[PDB]
Amino acid sequence: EPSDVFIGLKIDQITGINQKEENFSVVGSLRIDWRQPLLAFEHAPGEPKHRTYTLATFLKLLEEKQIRWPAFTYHNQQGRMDFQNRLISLSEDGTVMYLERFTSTFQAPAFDFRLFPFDNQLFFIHVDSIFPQHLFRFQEMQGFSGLGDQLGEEEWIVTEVNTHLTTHNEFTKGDASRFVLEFHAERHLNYYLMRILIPVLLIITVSWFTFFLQDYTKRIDLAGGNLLLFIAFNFTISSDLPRLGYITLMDAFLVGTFIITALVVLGNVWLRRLENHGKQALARKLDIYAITSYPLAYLLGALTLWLLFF
Amino acid sequence: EPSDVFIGLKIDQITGINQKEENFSVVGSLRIDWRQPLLAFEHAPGEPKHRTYTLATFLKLLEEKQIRWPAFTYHNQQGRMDFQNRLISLSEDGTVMYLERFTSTFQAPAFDFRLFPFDNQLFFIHVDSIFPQHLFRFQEMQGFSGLGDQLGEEEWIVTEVNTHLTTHNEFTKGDASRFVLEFHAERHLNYYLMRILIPVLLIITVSWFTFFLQDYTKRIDLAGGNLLLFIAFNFTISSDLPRLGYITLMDAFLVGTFIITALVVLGNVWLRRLENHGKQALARKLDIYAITSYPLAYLLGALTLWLLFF
Amino acid sequence: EPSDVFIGLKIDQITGINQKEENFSVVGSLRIDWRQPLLAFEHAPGEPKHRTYTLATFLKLLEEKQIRWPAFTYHNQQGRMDFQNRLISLSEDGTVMYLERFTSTFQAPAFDFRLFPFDNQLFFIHVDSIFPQHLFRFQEMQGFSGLGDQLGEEEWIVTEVNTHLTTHNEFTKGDASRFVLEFHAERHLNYYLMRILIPVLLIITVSWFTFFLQDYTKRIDLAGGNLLLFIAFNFTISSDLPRLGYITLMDAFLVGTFIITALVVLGNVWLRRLENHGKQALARKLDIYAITSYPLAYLLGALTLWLLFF
Amino acid sequence: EPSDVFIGLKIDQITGINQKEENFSVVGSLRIDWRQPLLAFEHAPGEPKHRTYTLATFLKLLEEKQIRWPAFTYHNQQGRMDFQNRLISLSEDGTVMYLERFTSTFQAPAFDFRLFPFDNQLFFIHVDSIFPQHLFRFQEMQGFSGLGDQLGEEEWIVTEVNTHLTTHNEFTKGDASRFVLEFHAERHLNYYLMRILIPVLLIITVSWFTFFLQDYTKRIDLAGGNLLLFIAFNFTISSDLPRLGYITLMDAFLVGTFIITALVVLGNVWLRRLENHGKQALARKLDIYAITSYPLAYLLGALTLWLLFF
Amino acid sequence: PSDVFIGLKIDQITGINQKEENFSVVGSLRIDWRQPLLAFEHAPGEPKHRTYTLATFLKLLEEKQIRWPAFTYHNQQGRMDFQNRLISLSEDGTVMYLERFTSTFQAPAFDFRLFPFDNQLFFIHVDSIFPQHLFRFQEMQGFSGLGDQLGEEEWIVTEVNTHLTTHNEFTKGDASRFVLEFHAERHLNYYLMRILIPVLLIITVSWFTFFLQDYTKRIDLAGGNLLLFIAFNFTISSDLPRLGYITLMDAFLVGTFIITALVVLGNVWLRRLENHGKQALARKLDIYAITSYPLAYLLGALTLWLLFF
Ligand SMILES: CCCCCCCCCO[C@@H]1O[C@H](CO)[C@@H](O)[C@H](O)[C@H]1O
Ligand SMILES: CCCCCCCCCO[C@@H]1O[C@H](CO)[C@@H](O)[C@H](O)[C@H]1O
Ligand SMILES: CCCCCCCCCO[C@@H]1O[C@H](CO)[C@@H](O)[C@H](O)[C@H]1O
Ligand SMILES: CCCCCCCCCO[C@@H]1O[C@H](CO)[C@@H](O)[C@H](O)[C@H]1O
Ligand SMILES: CCCCCCCCCO[C@@H]1O[C@H](CO)[C@@H](O)[C@H](O)[C@H]1O
Ligand SMILES: [Ba+2]
Ligand SMILES: [Zn+2]
Repeated sequence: EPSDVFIGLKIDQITGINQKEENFSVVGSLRIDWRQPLLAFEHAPGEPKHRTYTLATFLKLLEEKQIRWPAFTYHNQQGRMDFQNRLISLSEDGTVMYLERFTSTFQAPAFDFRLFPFDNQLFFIHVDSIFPQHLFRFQEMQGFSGLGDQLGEEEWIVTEVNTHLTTHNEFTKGDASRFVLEFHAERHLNYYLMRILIPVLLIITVSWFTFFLQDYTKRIDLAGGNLLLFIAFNFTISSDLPRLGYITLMDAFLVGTFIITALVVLGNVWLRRLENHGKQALARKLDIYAITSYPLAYLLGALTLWLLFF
Repeated sequence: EPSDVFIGLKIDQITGINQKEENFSVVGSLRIDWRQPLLAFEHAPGEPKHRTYTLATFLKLLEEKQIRWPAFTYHNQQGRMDFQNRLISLSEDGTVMYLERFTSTFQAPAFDFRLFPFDNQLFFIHVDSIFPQHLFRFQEMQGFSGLGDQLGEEEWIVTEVNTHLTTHNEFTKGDASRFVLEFHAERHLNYYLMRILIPVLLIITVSWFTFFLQDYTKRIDLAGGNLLLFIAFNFTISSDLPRLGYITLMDAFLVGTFIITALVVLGNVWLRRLENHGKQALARKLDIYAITSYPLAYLLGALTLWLLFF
Repeated sequence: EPSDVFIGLKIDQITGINQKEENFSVVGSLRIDWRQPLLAFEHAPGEPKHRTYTLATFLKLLEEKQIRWPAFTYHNQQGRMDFQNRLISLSEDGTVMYLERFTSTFQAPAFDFRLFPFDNQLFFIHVDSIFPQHLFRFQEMQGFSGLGDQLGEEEWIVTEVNTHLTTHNEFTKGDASRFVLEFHAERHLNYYLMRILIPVLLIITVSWFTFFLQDYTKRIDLAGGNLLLFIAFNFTISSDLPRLGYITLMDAFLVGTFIITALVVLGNVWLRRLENHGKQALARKLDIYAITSYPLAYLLGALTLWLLFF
Repeated sequence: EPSDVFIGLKIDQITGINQKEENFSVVGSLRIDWRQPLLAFEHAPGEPKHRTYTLATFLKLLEEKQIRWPAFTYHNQQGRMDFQNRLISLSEDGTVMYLERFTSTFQAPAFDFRLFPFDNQLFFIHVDSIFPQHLFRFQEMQGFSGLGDQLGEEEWIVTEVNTHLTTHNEFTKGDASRFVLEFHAERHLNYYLMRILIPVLLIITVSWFTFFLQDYTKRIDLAGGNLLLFIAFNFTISSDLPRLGYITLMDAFLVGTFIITALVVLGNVWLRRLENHGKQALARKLDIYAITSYPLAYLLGALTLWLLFF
Repeated sequence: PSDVFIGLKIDQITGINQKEENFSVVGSLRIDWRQPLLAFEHAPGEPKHRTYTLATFLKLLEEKQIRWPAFTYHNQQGRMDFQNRLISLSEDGTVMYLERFTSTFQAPAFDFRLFPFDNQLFFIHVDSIFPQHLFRFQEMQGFSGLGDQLGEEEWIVTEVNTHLTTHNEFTKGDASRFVLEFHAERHLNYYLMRILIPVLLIITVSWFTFFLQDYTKRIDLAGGNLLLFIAFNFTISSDLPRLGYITLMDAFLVGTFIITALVVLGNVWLRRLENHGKQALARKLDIYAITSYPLAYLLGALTLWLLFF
């Protein structure tokens, strides 16, 4: 028969979410409760009912007693797992109580940037049993798992936390236990608002003010430089994300500003071409269309993305 | 009955405060005094009264003697704790004297940037007992804890240091001991003064000098470029802080310079529109308002933030 | 006679491909099946048929029993290999079942950037036996090796995976076993399209629009600044790659835009020289060649690279 | 009575001096000579007179023999100390000869940037005895300590090296031994000359050449842009240093160039105001003061800092 | 003294960091050392070669009261990440040791005076802690050198050498030192494509505009060119340490500053002539201004080439 292994995982801290590398880093406590009757002991009156062991004088004790421990792996772990505590408390009964306090980076392969910066992402930790379900079965330790109240994350906001059990077939033919701690998080848009939206809108709005000067060459010079600024913002955005094979909402927004700016250059080239061919009165009458085209083009673009993405 | 565990923590160095990641790094010495009568030993005349042990031939000795040690965790620790010394001195009495010399990063979740750069922050180290208060009780080792006199921090300045004891319920149902070393620090404004305030004020002041040239087009070109400079300073500031979900005093200050610059472009567009419509004498008379508006707008903005934040 | 050592390697994650350092990083599981009759054991009825050991109480057991283990090296490994699990399961038969779960960077010396960004690269992991083929022979463990289905890589896309066995002569005179896990990957061009192709083409296209203004000095100023922008893009590209001794397709493309821009400056200098020497009507008639030269030069350049590289 | 512990420290390499973090990194060899009569041994003819031990089979031997070793700490150490060698040679007499070869970062709290880049700094390594002077007394091992002849540092130049012994009271009530290896280093100014002084002087000198063009508007545009360049150099300098609470010689120099540039804008605004009010002949006569003011202002500024700092 | 056979092979050059003057390699260290005291008797059927993990082998040496040839990688920096540390002990007492590692090593031989046309010396120093009366290092033949898949793209190894010398680090008397040395030169393609071609383009296309005959436009052009060169000056400085000496590249950039400064100065003079009603004079002299520019840069190029070669 298989022995129940009680898994508990609690994330105390979110040391950071690195979206360029699609991983996240946490400070967490792993807790296991496992009754092995073979590990039970007799104690004399006055002698302790609970034996405290350092993993691995405990592992050395299991090898001596020829006992198999529920060897597990953090399936989505990355790099070094820095440990704080690896402590065992063994009761008279044979109940092993294990605590693993660590700092570690975990793969975040659920990353979908299609609606960035208005995106919601799934983050998880996979705890897998190396041995199959006929030997060990993972159970949910109640009263433990979840996320703490001082995570330290400022950009992200955790919407919900879940825990569940599933099978995996990594090293075995037969099903093996897998404990899952999942959490969903959405973004605080303040950074994007203050650094990208407000500046891009300002550049567009104050550039439109200069249309009231009625100098077509000055408009052309202005839209030309604006195009370079947007190319620069394009690089600012691209630095936050991986080199994706798909278009983001932000990417569409920037390509949109390129297209409109390109057309602003094209249109004011036409009006100045009229002035150059002795048709200044015509260009001055059409100028109302040039002045009102600019806000309509950006308002048409904004409605196009909002439709294409929502 | 529970055994008193005497906790002492001393920060020798502040290797740095990383406000983007909301953590801090220290070189510290942890000192513990714990009397365990079971660890007492008899010595022969001439033989040593104090046994010196490396943790973990000492831990190996505790496991042998079936003794439980006051297992603790640095609750707000992050990543690897690099140790320099982990030494035990055991007296005939059974008094364990432990010294833990380490370098470590700790979570700084008390970070409030709302008044940045005029902010004061709380930094702490949490030392928690894994075992509850019925087994072990943390006591304040007197004559030890605090901060050193060569911390090596140049930007921050420590205003006060405190030590206190409280309960926690991390791994247990019942209350467990927690030692706290807390310190408050404020910022040296010289960097912000020299690199952000003086340059932003200079750009504004020398830009106003050119109003005395009486060229409205030149003013428009100047305010336009100034707006781009402020957008660049906006990115310079944002690089120092996390991607916060809230507005800082600095953020308000930069948004303020955007608004005024936007209006300077708008106003000088109007004056130049008057000149273009054969009303140069009118624009020249109103020019006194345009020239005196600029300093009043920035002085009105400065009083608005100072009221909105103080 | 030689003993068959069954090698299995599975890449769970591609933590990243760093093309500037020509290496890649993976999370992988190494699996070995090796029957050593000398390690066989007798067990009593009811006692376990499978002994579970931590490498290296298992290594300590081999040294005791004076047995030589199939010592191996990851030949193309770089830096620290962070281990998650190093576990042995020893059957009554003497069948050692070893699992090595690790995170590691590996040298990528197969990097050929000549057709970048339209390049396809070879990535491999070399597992070598330290002892020669007369002692140990590597065999392909079936049902294991390959790449997982949640690699987490966004820019690269794996085209095919292969496993094979070959000889090496690293530390021995005679041939020694080598297990090879190879994979080919091509690039998602979306990043290059959105950040380099679209911006470079936009700068060129909107710059051509201004030719319709018929101001030769303005064209010269525009081409001059465009040349500086391309020099800046040249640095943006160079930051992605190592300091190669050869020319890439991208390098040819940028040098191409330099040459054409240099000639645009040269040509419009000539047309403006005609206007300056009272030959404005001649320069205006030739202007059709100057306006249609620009698109033909870039279209001629594009066909030259496409021929020179394909 | 107390036992003499002979301390020797030799820095082989300066892997770098990081002035932003106020620390330095070295590759060093620590050498200790300590006679413990209790460790003396009898050897049979033919058997070795010197026993070679790995620290810590040697430490395991001390714990067995119930002997206390002169436990020490590198007081100003930071982070991980990567060890190369930790070897003991024990003579028949009981003379322990210890060698500790390591790479480590050390706190540099003596950093005074007030005269940067013409500054001279103190760098030290503190080796402290954990046990007081009644048990162990540190002595200077002669013929060892100092700095090597291939340190590998290119910017800094070591002026002098010193070694001395003092007391500390870190973990004890009574005085405890402290070994000090101190060195003074000054900076090679070539980087600052080539990248900051020559460029800033060039910008100022070639900008003055254009005064001979007699275009006041062109001067205003030039001084305005020069001010932006100095603001950029201001950021270039600030990146090298910590966010100090005090003004450096460099900071004064940059603030100086801001003030003069601000005044150049102010003065040429006045001359152009004269020209605009039909007083061109007056502005042309005064122009000699404007042309000779510029070099006098920068020469007056240079004498002010040189007095204020020397 | 007992002969200790040292062999060192660099499999990979993980990188050369010229700003920190160090280099990083993946290497295999191989030692052959006969200690008769370690010899063993084996029964028929029992193994003739005992395989040990360093340090059950070191634990065996301490037991047998034997001194091992303790060594240090003298020019090593930071952590040496090990892959393999394996011993094979023959019946004879021949210890066969293999040390597979990744490590950074100090490169103190760095001479940037002719950068980017420089050739540098890189080495690894393996020192015996014990003197030559106890242990003597010998060259293990058939092993040492550099591999054929080093993975370095900018540098090209010109030659590899191995030799033995003495050191006096921890002892009064001479102690053995094994040296693996290699010389490497640079692939100039990066400098050509990113620094030479752009700087020459800026200079050449800027000269084209002289044919416009607008002295103010030339002044504005040379002024901005000076700022571009100041920016390239920072681009170059980022690759190297904060040296106390001038490089060929530094001289080249200072050269472009001087010529650009003079271009501003000269066209200020020509425009001063035009402003003082002497346009026909400035137009005749303009041939000297137009032909001065290429001569100044060609004179500068010959000055550096002489001063450095
Ligand atoms: C740029 C946003 C602010 C617009 C307000 C109008 C005043 C002019 C601001 O300077 C402009 O900056 C562009 C970007 O570099 C240049 O291309 C352009 O020639 C220049 O006139
Ligand atoms: C900019 C602060 C200094 C102001 C002093 C007046 C002289 C002109 C300085 O150059 C100006 O720089 C702006 C920013 O890029 C450009 O938009 C603008 O067109 C340009 O004239
Ligand atoms: C630059 C791509 C957009 C071209 C559209 C035409 C309008 C002008 C845009 O500003 C231009 O930017 C160049 C780059 O800095 C300068 O050299 C040039 O003098 C300036 O006029
Ligand atoms: C700038 C140092 C070189 C001065 C030599 C005179 C020629 C003009 C160089 O270009 C100038 O660059 C400034 C900085 O951006 C701009 O503000 C200014 O309007 C522009 O004319
Ligand atoms: C700059 C190399 C290309 C030269 C070709 C001539 C066309 C003009 C290119 O723009 C120029 O860029 C300089 C650098 O910022 C400015 O100083 C200058 O005023 C501006 O006109
Ligand atoms: Ba401009
Ligand atoms: Zn006593």
